[PDB]
Amino acid sequence: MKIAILSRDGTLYSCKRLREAAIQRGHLVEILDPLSCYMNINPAASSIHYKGRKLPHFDAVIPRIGTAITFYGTAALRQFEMLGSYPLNESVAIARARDKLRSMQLLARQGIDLPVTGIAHSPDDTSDLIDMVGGAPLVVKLVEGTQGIGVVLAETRQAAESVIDAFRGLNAHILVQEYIKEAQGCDIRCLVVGDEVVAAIERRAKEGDFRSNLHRGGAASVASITPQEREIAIKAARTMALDVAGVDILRANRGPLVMEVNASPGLEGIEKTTGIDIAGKMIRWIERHA
Amino acid sequence: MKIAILSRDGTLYSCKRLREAAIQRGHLVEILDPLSCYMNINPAASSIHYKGRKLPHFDAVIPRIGTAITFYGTAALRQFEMLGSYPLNESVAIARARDKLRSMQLLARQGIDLPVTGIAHSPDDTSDLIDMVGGAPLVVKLVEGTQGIGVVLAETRQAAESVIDAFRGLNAHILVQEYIKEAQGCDIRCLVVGDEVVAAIERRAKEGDFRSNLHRGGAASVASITPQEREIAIKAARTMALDVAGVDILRANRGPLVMEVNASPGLEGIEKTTGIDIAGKMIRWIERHATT
Amino acid sequence: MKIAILSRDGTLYSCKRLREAAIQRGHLVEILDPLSCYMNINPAASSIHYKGRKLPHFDAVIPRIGTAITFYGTAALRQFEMLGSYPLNESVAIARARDKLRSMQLLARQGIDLPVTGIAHSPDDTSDLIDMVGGAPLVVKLVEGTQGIGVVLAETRQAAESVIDAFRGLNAHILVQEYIKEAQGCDIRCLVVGDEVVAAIERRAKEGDFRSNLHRGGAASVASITPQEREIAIKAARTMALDVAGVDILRANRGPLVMEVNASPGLEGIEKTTGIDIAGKMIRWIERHATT
Amino acid sequence: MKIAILSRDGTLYSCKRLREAAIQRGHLVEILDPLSCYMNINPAASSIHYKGRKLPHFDAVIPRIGTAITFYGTAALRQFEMLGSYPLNESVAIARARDKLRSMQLLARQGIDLPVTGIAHSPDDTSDLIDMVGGAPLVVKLVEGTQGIGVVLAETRQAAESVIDAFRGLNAHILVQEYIKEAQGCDIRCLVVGDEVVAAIERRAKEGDFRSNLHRGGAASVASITPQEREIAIKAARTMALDVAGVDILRANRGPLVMEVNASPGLEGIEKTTGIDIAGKMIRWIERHATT
Ligand SMILES: Nc1ncnc2c1ncn2[C@@H]1O[C@H](COP(=O)(O)OP(=O)(O)NP(=O)(O)O)[C@@H](O)[C@H]1O
Ligand SMILES: Nc1ncnc2c1ncn2[C@@H]1O[C@H](COP(=O)(O)OP(=O)(O)NP(=O)(O)O)[C@@H](O)[C@H]1O
Ligand SMILES: Nc1ncnc2c1ncn2[C@@H]1O[C@H](COP(=O)(O)OP(=O)(O)NP(=O)(O)O)[C@@H](O)[C@H]1O
Ligand SMILES: Nc1ncnc2c1ncn2[C@@H]1O[C@H](COP(=O)(O)OP(=O)(O)NP(=O)(O)O)[C@@H](O)[C@H]1O
Ligand SMILES: [Mg+2]
Ligand SMILES: [Mg+2]
Ligand SMILES: [Mg+2]
Ligand SMILES: [Mg+2]
Repeated sequence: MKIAILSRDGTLYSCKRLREAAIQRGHLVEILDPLSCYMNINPAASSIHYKGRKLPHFDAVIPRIGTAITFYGTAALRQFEMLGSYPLNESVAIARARDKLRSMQLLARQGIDLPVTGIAHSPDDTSDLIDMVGGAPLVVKLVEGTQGIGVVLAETRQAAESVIDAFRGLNAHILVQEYIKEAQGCDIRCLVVGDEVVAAIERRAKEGDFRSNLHRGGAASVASITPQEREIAIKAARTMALDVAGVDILRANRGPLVMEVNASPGLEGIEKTTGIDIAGKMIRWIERHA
Repeated sequence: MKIAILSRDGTLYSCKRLREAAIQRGHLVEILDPLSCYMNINPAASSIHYKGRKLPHFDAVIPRIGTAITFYGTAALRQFEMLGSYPLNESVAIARARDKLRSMQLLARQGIDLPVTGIAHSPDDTSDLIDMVGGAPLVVKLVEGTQGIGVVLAETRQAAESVIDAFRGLNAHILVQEYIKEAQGCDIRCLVVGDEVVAAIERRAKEGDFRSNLHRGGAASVASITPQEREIAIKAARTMALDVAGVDILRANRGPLVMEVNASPGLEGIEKTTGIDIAGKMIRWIERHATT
Repeated sequence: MKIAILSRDGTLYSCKRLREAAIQRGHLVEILDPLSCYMNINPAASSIHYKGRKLPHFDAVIPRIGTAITFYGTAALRQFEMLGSYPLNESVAIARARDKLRSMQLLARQGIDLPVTGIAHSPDDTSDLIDMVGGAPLVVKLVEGTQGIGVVLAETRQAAESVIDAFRGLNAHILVQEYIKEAQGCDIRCLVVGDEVVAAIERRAKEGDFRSNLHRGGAASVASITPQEREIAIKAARTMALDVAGVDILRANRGPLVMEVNASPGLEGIEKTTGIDIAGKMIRWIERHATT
Repeated sequence: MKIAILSRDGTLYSCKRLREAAIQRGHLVEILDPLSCYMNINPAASSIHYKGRKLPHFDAVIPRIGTAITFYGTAALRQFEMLGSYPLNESVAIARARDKLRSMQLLARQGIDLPVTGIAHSPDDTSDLIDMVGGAPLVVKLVEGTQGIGVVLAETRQAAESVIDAFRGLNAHILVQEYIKEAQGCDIRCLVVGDEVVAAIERRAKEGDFRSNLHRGGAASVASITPQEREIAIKAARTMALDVAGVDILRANRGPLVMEVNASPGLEGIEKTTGIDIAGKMIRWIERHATT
């Protein structure tokens, strides 16, 4: 089979592993920077050009589309889909998953448990919003945030007022979210391929922090996930219409809460922590559905 | 009926006209800034709060969501939808429609005639790209995400090459498009409501300009649209799953080409030029498809 | 005399009132959007063009530059200065005044009394920084370059810690400031023209806020200001090398403290609350210092 | 003496070389991240804290403040200055140098030869602007651009029209500049320390390109600088009151033209291309001008 990996990070571990795994299974592989594809849209069916050349047909495309290029990357992916390529994650679902508020609304509407989460942009009554979510302790987050930057624990009502008031000046969407204190700074990161969780690790915040992000000094280790946790990760991915998804879970008293769904999970940390061949399993899903 | 109009621009002509027409037909109307809505999304479909107060149920919501606020705006609209409010244009269709690339791809894929159009972001062979749409004169449209940056005519291959080179590295993608010179700065805006074109104007670009948008100096006149153009406007609107849309058509030598489908068309120019009660048609659509 | 008013807002009260007042006194006024000015900077001091024409010489220019467009704004003002125009606030002083950190560093170095104020960006010991100013309650001011993001009250040490933590990584710096509650949510906004306070007001935040800001629930009476307070306000304006300046003072047990110096103070609130012709005082100062 | 290097980039080549060179010459050195510095500004000239501790007095500070942090870095620098440290480049001069329009206006007004350079932001007559600068061929570039991104050669009038129209949608300051064809894509980068040029390199653009930037394929070699070019680089640095500066020069038919002045020139390319110990020369300047 002929497989395109659609990513700007072709030098990086996850793309190199997907290429190696596909070649090892006898497939032909090309790594394509989405930003280098250009194409006639009207007329439709028109072939994709790349560095002055006309790309061949690809049986499958593996999109690995950075947050910064979602709109154009999915446009390139959409073109491959119209030419008949099988996509490991559809353009429609990648664009939806990039929309964090929409994704959370969908998850909540389909029965998936999440922390009590309020959304706001320019709220004019800070106390009302704090009470609407249920009072301190609260985690305030910027929706378009990464690496734990703009994610803060407001333990008291006054901290929550001050943080929400300060974030107002930024003209940005925010989450105000119930603090899962009993998780003790740990989250469970599952990687879902198809109908199964293929791998899971635990990420643990440093002492003095509650954010498990690696960039914020988090530590990864092998996890023991429950049947319920497996089930919620698989159901979250299916609800998002993703064939491949990272799902981050917080362990609350009342059960697992889905915190995040990522359409382009990194392979390095979870593969190296667990020893599982995740890239191989992505390739096998492709073999079974293209 | 209780109708919310979702817009930051509650003072502007179109929001006032929608309010006026629904009030005249007996409906209770609130004009709500999406950015002032705050709400629990979990648990599902919790009430929407607004300036210290919890909002009542609305039977319908009219989204007039600004270009710079799609993500939050559509989330607010989606919350109304999960609360049971009927939307004049759904959140999903609105979000898709803001994506010009995705929309042109969908219209082309569904067989609607458009000008020859290539897309690019960081092309590494500009000559190949220009050749893709057949050379200058060309229109280049530059976009950051879904926000339009600008639309320029490039009269020579050199001009087009310079524009594309200029934007390399600026995180903007590029629509390169055949120039419909025979339009001589005129396009045809059809305003679709439900299954009808309810008004149609011809917009004529200023002197020394190809861009006929009234907000740049366009002169508007009433247009007489062929049944071909009328069926194309309605099919363009239905393909995008939009209940209200403005469909811009260029009259090329070979036939009518769709240029743009807009989920939130301005009402002022078209209402004044045609004297049609367009806001009223929108309220009627609501009356016919919303419950209670 | 021929007078240019440099502002994006030739629509709003202050600019119309400045043009009105200047015409009243026999001057020819033109309101010019700085962003519409274009010019050669080399050749040194070339003539400024504007919407297709070469502008005439202006004997004076009144800069009313918006926060958001300082770099081009001051550049255009600088060019007028080089062409010989008299500036009502020159570009060097305007540029320095937009930089709060630098400006307070100047005012304190020049011996004016301010609230205890600390600055930080990504401090690694937030309690050290809070103890630097004397603990909570604190005011925290978030700034991006020269553009204020917001001002908040931290009633506790925990709240202050959390605001600082919240902004780590956001590319904003932080002023931490002793909170003047004995000022009971009210500040004094004096308007300095040259050597005199032309008007002074007590501005009172709504019961429910500490920001005595006028865009946020303005209540304001005519003020009765100390001899020391007149001295201070004029001295603040002059240390900043500003000819026209709003000076906001906070009333403290310790004496009066300068809280802000604004090169481009609004006229509407202050003029109607005092009836004073402040624009007229500005035009007069031009008459007194613009040669011909 | 005790020397602080004020830089985010403590592990990068230039700061390591400065630290090495200062240590070799017997000084005590500390690399300090400006963003980790925090301090009272009122009261004036109190100690600078850093990761919980009070910093000792430094006899000299070497600022290496990135563009994105100009305003906070220079505030930190100013505080060291107020505490008596000698700065290798004063904060006020670094702050002005970050303002490219202001710096070009200053160099031009002081009689330093630059290319003819028009500035614009929202020009409303593209043709008038093009003619004001002198006509095609022109280089159009974003004022805030870096590495040559957003720098484009418009060889013809129509290319210039299209590029300028396209850039207008960015809401950004632009330069429209005489194109120095006879330079053949080479620029001379001089590094001035005090009253001399201590090193110079020629950067030559890749084939088919005119931009000599490293990231656009530029090739560095050792340069043969004329007495005239030496004098202009030193005078350009002196005019902007910088003690250390990179000065980029184009060789035009009429003479050398200053294209750029950088207060924080990188050391790696120029040192490795020439074999000159530049860091040591910066330390030597400090020894000659800083009291211990
Ligand atoms: N409600 C919460 N309760 C407890 N811990 C939380 C909560 N929200 C976030 N965290 C922790 O903070 C980390 C960062 O939050 P997260 O929402 O993942 O933002 P992000 O990583 O910066 N952006 P994204 O890539 O979209 O996840 C999580 O991985 C958790 O360890
Ligand atoms: N291919 C084309 N050929 C001829 N005229 C065109 C073409 N594309 C656009 N125009 C003209 O340019 C005008 C502006 O086009 P348009 O694509 O609608 O951009 P815009 O309204 O200025 N901003 P946006 O609608 O967000 O892209 C149109 O109304 C036409 O009059
Ligand atoms: N230390 C303080 N103690 C008491 N009140 C303060 C203090 N600092 C600021 N305020 C209040 O906050 C208001 C606004 O803060 P300010 O420092 O003026 O920030 P800003 O950039 O000017 N935003 P704004 O003034 O509202 O346009 C002032 O007018 C005061 O009423
Ligand atoms: N007017 C001009 N004539 C000829 N070549 C030019 C001209 N302007 C720029 N160049 C070339 O293009 C390169 C990039 O232009 P430049 O103005 O230096 O922008 P930049 O380096 O990407 N941003 P900056 O860090 O501020 O210098 C220069 O180094 C020259 O090689
Ligand atoms: Mg996360
Ligand atoms: Mg349009
Ligand atoms: Mg103020
Ligand atoms: Mg350069």
